[PDB]
Amino acid sequence: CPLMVKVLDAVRGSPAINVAVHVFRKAADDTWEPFASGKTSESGELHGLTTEEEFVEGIYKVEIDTKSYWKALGISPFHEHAEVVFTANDSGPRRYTIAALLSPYSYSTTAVVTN
Amino acid sequence: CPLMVKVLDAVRGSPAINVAVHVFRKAADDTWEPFASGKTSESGELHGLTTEEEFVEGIYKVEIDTKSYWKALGISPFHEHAEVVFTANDSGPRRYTIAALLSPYSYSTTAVVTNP
Amino acid sequence: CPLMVKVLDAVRGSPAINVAVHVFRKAADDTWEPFASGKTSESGELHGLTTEEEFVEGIYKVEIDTKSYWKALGISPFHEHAEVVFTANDSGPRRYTIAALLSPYSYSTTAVVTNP
Amino acid sequence: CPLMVKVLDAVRGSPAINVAVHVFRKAADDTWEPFASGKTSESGELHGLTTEEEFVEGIYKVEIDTKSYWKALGISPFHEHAEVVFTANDSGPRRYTIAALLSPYSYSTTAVVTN
Ligand SMILES: Oc1cccc(-c2nnc(-c3cc(Cl)c(O)c(Cl)c3)o2)c1
Ligand SMILES: Oc1cccc(-c2nnc(-c3cc(Cl)c(O)c(Cl)c3)o2)c1
Repeated sequence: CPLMVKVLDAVRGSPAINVAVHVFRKAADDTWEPFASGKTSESGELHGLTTEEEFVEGIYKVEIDTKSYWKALGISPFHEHAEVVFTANDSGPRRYTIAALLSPYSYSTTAVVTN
Repeated sequence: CPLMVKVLDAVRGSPAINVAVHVFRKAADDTWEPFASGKTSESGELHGLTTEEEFVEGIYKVEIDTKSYWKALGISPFHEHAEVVFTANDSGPRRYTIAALLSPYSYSTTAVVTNP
Repeated sequence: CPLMVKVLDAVRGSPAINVAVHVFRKAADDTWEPFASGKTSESGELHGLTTEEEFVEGIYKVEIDTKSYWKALGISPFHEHAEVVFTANDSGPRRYTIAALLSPYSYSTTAVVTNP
Repeated sequence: CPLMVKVLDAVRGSPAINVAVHVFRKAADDTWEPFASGKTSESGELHGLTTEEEFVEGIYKVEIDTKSYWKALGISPFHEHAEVVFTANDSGPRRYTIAALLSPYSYSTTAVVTN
């Protein structure tokens, strides 16, 4: 597992559970091709998206479906989704965690890249 | 006035100056049409992107070119850009400020929405 | 002018209005002496806390009364307050903006420091 | 372990390792009494601060020594420390994670409170 997504809820102080997450890889023609997807677990985490063999250098987009998450909690949100776009680089550490902290009108995101 | 972008640098403790920003609007065919663009000033603010007439209802994407910002400063950052995607003006005209706070491996973004 | 506090609400997408703020300065005996206080306006800003003369070098604590804010809105938040502690004016006078973005279980804070 | 502290580095995209963390409990006379302390691990985490028996309701302060952290990396920071002040409440979930994401002139903090 070289890619992991962690989502937190700043309103309830909890993991953000059952959030849909879609990962795309940028194609040669600049379009976004589907790469991996899933829903966050009870811990707010989504493991098992890809493998080392599949996760080659390139530009990836992680789309977190925040709007559906907030609406399922009965809350009106601002964003359609949260988007995290980055280059995977073999020169740096091998494990990427993309973390996001969600509020209705705001989000924060960070990358934790380790070996 | 109807749309304003403010960025800030969390490393320097300063406005993020000269940050390029591209705004897109989702067209009827579901592509992202270029809507407006500009650069942040010495105050980290970008005014004058659009007008009340042209800023109709729709789904908008504000792309803040964070990589270009950090690379112009000689720093190798993580993200390509920060993208802020939202429906606007669906209950009539509002004024939107999209703010972002940048670090090399992280960013925060918020919206301030006001009704004139 | 030398010290300004801006808060924002990440739930509402608005300025955080009527937020109480207490500033302290570390005294020679290492206690926190009251320095100034005030409330954010309808814009989420708090101006007029101090003067260039009185805002001397020192270690300052800006306490933003987030619990009182959320409880006045009928919400039970996690934190008591947000505390921002920093050395100021140690290389001569600067202008400081302390900003905070509030959620019930979280907050972000940043500083914008400028040299007049 | 009912209390855990996690610290991340937004400049390097990493755990914040070897950060000193002090926890205080508010006494009856409104002073802060030392409660627990330690240094974050290689994963940016500090476990083992307290036990269920010791961690009674009350107001706690977690002080994260961000200034020393940044200076040890050769970076000039703004804050003296980051401070997280909260009430432990038995009515809510039993496990508290206090997370902080550090930059030189900024920090973010959240609480993840679960059962
Ligand atoms: O709508 C406005 C207008 C002028 C200033 C600001 C602003 N100042 N600081 C922020 C700010 C602060 C933190 Cl701590 C954040 O995490 C984010 Cl996203 C924005 O936004 C926001
Ligand atoms: O409880 C955990 C366990 C593992 C990782 C995290 C975590 N990772 N990132 C954060 C995080 C991210 C952002 Cl954008 C934030 O503003 C904050 Cl305060 C924490 O928290 C939090």
